[PDB]
Amino acid sequence: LEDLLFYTIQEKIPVHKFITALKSTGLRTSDPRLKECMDMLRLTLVMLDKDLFKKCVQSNIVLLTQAFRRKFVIPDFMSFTSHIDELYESAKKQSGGKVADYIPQLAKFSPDLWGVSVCTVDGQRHSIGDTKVPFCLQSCVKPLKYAIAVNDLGTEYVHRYVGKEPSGFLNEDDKPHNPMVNAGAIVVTSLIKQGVNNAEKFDYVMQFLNKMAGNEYVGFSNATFQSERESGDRNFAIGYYLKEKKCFPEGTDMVGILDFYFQLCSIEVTCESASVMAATLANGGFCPITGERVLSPEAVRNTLSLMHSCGMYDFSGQFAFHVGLPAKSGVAGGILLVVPNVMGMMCWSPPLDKMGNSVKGIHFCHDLVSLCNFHNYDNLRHFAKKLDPRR
Amino acid sequence: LEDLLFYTIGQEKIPVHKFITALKSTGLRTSDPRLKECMDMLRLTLQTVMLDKDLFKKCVQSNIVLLTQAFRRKFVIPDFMSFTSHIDELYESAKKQSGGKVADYIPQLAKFSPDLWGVSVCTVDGQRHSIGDTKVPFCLQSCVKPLKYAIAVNDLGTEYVHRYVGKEPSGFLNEDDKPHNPMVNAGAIVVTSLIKQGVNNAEKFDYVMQFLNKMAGNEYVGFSNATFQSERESGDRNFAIGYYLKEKKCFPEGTDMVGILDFYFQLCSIEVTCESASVMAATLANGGFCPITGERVLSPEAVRNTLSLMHSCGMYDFSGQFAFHVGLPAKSGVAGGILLVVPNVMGMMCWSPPLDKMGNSVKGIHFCHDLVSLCNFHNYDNLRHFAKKLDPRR
Amino acid sequence: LEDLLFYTIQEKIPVHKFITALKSTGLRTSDPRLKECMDMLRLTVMLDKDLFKKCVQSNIVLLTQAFRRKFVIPDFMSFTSHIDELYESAKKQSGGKVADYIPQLAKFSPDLWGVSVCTVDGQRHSIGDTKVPFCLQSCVKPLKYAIAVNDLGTEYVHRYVGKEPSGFLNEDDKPHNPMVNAGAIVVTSLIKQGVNNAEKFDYVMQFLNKMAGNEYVGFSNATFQSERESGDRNFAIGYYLKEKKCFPEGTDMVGILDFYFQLCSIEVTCESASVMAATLANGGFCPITGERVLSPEAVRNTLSLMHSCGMYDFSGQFAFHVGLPAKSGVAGGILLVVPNVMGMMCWSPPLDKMGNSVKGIHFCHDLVSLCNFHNYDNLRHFAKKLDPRR
Amino acid sequence: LEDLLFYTIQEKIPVHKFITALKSTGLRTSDPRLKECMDMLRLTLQTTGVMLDKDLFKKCVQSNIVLLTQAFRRKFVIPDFMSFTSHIDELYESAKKQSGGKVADYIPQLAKFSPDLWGVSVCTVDGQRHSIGDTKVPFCLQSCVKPLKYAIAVNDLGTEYVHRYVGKEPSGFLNEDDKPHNPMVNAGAIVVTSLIKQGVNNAEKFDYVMQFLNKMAGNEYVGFSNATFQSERESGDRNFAIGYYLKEKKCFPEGTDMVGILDFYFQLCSIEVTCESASVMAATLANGGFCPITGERVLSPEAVRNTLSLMHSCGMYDFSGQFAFHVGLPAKSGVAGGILLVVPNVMGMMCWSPPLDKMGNSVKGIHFCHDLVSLCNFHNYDNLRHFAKKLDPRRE
Ligand SMILES: N[C@@H](CCC(=O)O)C(=O)O
Ligand SMILES: N[C@@H](CCC(=O)O)C(=O)O
Ligand SMILES: N[C@@H](CCC(=O)O)C(=O)O
Ligand SMILES: N[C@@H](CCC(=O)O)C(=O)O
Repeated sequence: LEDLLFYTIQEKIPVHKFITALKSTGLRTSDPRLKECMDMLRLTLVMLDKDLFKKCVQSNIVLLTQAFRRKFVIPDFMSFTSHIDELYESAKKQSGGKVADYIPQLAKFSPDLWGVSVCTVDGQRHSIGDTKVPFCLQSCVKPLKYAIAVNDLGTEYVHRYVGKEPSGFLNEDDKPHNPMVNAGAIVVTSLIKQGVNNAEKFDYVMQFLNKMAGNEYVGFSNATFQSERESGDRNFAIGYYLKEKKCFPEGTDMVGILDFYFQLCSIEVTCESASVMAATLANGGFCPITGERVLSPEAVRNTLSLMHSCGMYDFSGQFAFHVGLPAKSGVAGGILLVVPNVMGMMCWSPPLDKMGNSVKGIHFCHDLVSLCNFHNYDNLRHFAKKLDPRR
Repeated sequence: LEDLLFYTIGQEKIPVHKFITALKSTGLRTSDPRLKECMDMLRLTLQTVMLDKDLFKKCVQSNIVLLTQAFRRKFVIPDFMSFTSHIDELYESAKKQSGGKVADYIPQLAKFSPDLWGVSVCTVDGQRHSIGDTKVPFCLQSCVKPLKYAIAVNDLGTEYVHRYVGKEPSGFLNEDDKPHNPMVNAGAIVVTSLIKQGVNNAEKFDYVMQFLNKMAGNEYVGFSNATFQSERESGDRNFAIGYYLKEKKCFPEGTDMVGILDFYFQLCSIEVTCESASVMAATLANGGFCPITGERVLSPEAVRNTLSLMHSCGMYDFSGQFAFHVGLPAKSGVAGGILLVVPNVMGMMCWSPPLDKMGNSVKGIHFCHDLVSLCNFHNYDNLRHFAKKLDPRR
Repeated sequence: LEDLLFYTIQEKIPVHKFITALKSTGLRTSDPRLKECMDMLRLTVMLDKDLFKKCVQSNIVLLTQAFRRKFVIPDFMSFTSHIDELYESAKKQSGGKVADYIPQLAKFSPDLWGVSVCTVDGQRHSIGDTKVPFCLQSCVKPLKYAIAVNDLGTEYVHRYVGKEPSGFLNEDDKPHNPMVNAGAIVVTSLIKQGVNNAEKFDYVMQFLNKMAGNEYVGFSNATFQSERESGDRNFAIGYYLKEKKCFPEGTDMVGILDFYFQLCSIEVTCESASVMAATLANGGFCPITGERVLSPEAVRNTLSLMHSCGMYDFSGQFAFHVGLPAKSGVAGGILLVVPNVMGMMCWSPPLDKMGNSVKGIHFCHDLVSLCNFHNYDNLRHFAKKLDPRR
Repeated sequence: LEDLLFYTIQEKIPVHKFITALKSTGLRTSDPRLKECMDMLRLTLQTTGVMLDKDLFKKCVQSNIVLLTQAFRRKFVIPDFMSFTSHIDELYESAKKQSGGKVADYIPQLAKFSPDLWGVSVCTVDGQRHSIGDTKVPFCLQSCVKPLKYAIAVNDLGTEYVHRYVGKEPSGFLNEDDKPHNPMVNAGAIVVTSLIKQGVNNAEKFDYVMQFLNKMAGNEYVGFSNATFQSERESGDRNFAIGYYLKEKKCFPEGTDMVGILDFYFQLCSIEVTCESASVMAATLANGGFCPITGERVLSPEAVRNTLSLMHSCGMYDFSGQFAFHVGLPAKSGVAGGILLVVPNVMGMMCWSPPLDKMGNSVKGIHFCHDLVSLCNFHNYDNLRHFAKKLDPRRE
């Protein structure tokens, strides 16, 4: 079996030929799942006989077979990624929109910063633009923490304190409308890891985002967090209103919960790391790169459902109709995009349109679904003129 | 090729019923339009009970492609009898919910027994199953809303249609002075004004009728005049809407509102059965292609938009919860029918008269929750990791 | 006493001297209450103590009350001069757009402006074009509400309609108030439920006749036809009310809408309409005929709702600033009531953005700005305002 | 002149007889306007008899003759006070039999008041006084202070400025113009609070308002409950939410400390009055800014006009529209169970019972107000010339 891949790649094969063929499939040599194989190549170090090849490739053979036999959701990645660069370049030319000035940290970012990162459910990676520049999740974290809550607590409990539908502060039942709005996000924040101090709660959530991202970059911006606390009049009013209406679980410290809320909003990521988080959501709770199970299918289901209707702010309904993909946006200019069973994505540009969404990101998401059939209600069998990367 | 099949069915001669029996186990019905030539030749040959390589080849030759897929288990649900058995359990479970109230606002709806319950399944490959009362005619009512909206977009395209109507749910008119969506009476009335403009109601009606006939694979589609007359007597609500829409200039130029309402009431009065309606849903799940006729009815654009709205707006006020828990595009009506669509897989019609507080069929809502609970068909369920759920696609 | 009045005026009084003095009191010789006196005068230039008392004796109470300065506004000539100033100041506002939704309304000249005043004591003043007939439109809403309450009582009337502002149906599933189309449509269904539509219309007409002291009241079939031709909003409301069962059982909703349109199509003039207002200000008693048209209950409720609901969307602001119960209509008329003092009809065609007459509103502000007539103004300490009652 | 009066009330007048006649007018011997006359009677009584003669009466009533003349000449707004007084008692006794309602428990201070407490105080525009029930028991103004502090703002700042930050009409937190609907809602009151006495500390603001309330009450009891204030600022989640929202929407004037304003707000709610003291405040409103008993001008006619217009529509909470339609009087209520009632040009009142109904208004107060208008024509839109079964205390 290790020998087949060998012939598939002629008495002896050079390393760079095996590596290039590997990178071709969309995989990265730094992939955690390939670690054992890459450790061996380190020791071996130029030409590989049947024996040496089999020696290094053993542990990781199953994953390597899938890549080379093109079993991945997108068999031809190189062509698909070329399309991604087109859409990226196409969106790059939209200079409209406004960068958030409400805090110095948001205003400091250049409007020209633009990047897109793709991570499939099989771990295939592609990046273009500025994908390595750290930025705060802001509202993009709302789906993530909601997932954590539903994962730990469960659906029945979590929705006792919050609503499952769009709006149009509280609903008929005196619950916030959903987890994707500040009022609802705040309540969700109070549900996580009850009984411990903010430090531990924050360590717990942080560990969780690390799992979703396959231990890729996750960080915290204290500068943003501090300015978030000073300008938080809007959220304080909500916090007091929730407290008054008894929306919080018993024993809750409201003023403290708000600071945790601001902390979570100040969490830093990159297009690349975030795309892995979205891929976990598209992969049913399993981190595509690490293969580990981060979230229960129940949590991922609920989150994608609410990201669908509630994710884009006031542009949600429009977005659900035209784009048909679950997504979440934040004032940093990030858009966390998920294509179920296919991939996950993070688009980042600071300038936002009048509705609070990234101009480029929105332009990119539209073109994406126009090009391929990722639309939730697109038909796999008959898509018309659309392109299916899965074939 | 045809010979390959013949071998799959041991001895030199095949009993004619053996082939038919094995055929049926696929969920396919011998009356299937795509099977006519095979079945015609089969009874003609049977006129002059055994088959041979060259005989079975003579009968199956014309339809060979479909037969192969059926016997090779290439259909979306490869094991139909298993999936079928589950459907019955779900049906049998929902049958035990006797709650709900049959709609009395007109004599026609009130006449129906609370105990009438049935479900029909038509997959994207034309696989068929029914249990309960699937042969009883009933009006679509609001179930027609998505169907006539699909027809509008198909002919007029998206830009034009939604110029007069909204694409989202509602907490009469939205901020743009348009009905919130096609799934509400106001929106449905405007959609009705868009179809087949410039002609009389009789022509418009026939235009939609043939259209529904295609979606149903020429299965039963009918009209209840008794319901139509009652509908137009009791229509104060919809008449109020018509004048408001007229006042707010929500109709295409040269529109007769009173005439549109009449067309509207007729479209609600169009009647079907669980079985024929199941094919309708399947066509929506098939991307616009009628599963049993293999014929193109609606454009992928029209079908997509229709499913998008059935997701959010289809369930009345229970839409938000239905979308969250069930996660399937569906439409409900006062007759107690629920038009259900599982994309890429199948479509159904669940019909019971008794309605809940929301106006949705009690047994239908129950059945849908169980279906998605049992199976991974939920919109955001994962095709790779579904946990405890079942995947009938294997 | 008729002797008394005589010396108040030589051994001989010429009629013109008596006639001039009387007009000065704000009264008209055409006044229905002075009919007997005026009959005698024509039945007879100069006259003595005996001939005077002969003509005057029958009206002596009103005449003595007038000449003794007992009328609500003792000095009318001054007050009249102020009304003219306000009229002239408002005359300079040409902004506003005449209502075009029907031909009849669009025909009216933007420059048509008039003000009529009728006190509770029958004093009359008019300036501008006060003799020109125009449709009451929404100005009739309080009038037909007063009629309803009068006949049916407050308890019955308010099962079908709300008592307060809005900001179609309230929580109770009733129209918010009588001053909005939805409510006026329901109110219209309450009146004379037994008879046919022709008799109903006659009944209201006669009622409006008493209210106007038998002054001009008329009907425009032109407006009525145009009105019913475009009813879509009002038909929309009608069907919604019918569906919500907001009408009294046995009602023909569609027939009612006809009646509704007819009522909006009734014609008045600034002068005749000002009397209608004066009746509302006088507690249901027509100032000039001394007759009792409306119950004090109907008048109280009517003035209450005109206060909050009368001005369309400008009602709240009008109540806060002007502080007078009033009703406005699409024809550009404003039915103004100053309780215990007088009543008025301000008419100019051009509407403002809120649907109220531009000049009319301008006039109402200056009036309350100049005088203490504001609802919550204090009679004792009003500061720099004028009190015409003194 | 003083002689005329002397006769109209033998060759000599017993002092108690003059005192008994004066009290009949509804006036009080404690009337600040009567002090000179009253000091004289006491002094004179020392230097002599118990009996008074022409020359002597001339000595005592000389200074106050004007007011005394109008009292004995039946020229007060209500000529027969004792008949009217007799009626007020009947209404009080009728309303007293309504045992429904729940006393506000949201803080300890309100719950401590017994449900049985019921009282009504009347002060006419001429200073005529009547009280029945418990009118001497102190209680916090609460929302009853809303129109008062708003009047102070309009008096100092005028209408145009004050209403930039607040709406002039009912609701149905912010209106279409992004302002609080009116001064009578917590959101509006909090904004009105920010307008008063800017540039100075809370202790100064509080004193400035306090002395203003003293004028309106004719220097009768005005007090502060710290027990209630502390409880108020612990329970203020609702108002803190509003404050932050107001702060976010830029509703406050420049350089405004919101948390400091909320504290000032709670203090104003905690100010204590009695039915008798408060009734005088209401009468000052009915008198057009003049305190009936002191004859002093507290507020501008403009300030009072606006306040009454808003009390009319916005004063009763959600019962405002119904109240305005039936009762037809400007009024304000508070969680303490007090109702500040004003009859323009006639009198002013304070009705107090702790138990509140579903709408937050005291059952007894509301019941009383209804009977009050049923009996007499005080309705804003009642006619002075024509009323049906109603009686007119202003008529002889
Ligand atoms: N930290 C901000 C982010 C707002 C947003 O991204 O929409 C908040 O929670 O209000
Ligand atoms: N024809 C009925 C259908 C109602 C419904 O199914 O919701 C109507 O327009 O009211
Ligand atoms: N006849 C018009 C009158 C509108 C108005 O006067 O404001 C209607 O009923 O709508
Ligand atoms: N002082 C409390 C209650 C006022 C009241 O409603 O009486 C507040 O401002 O919320």
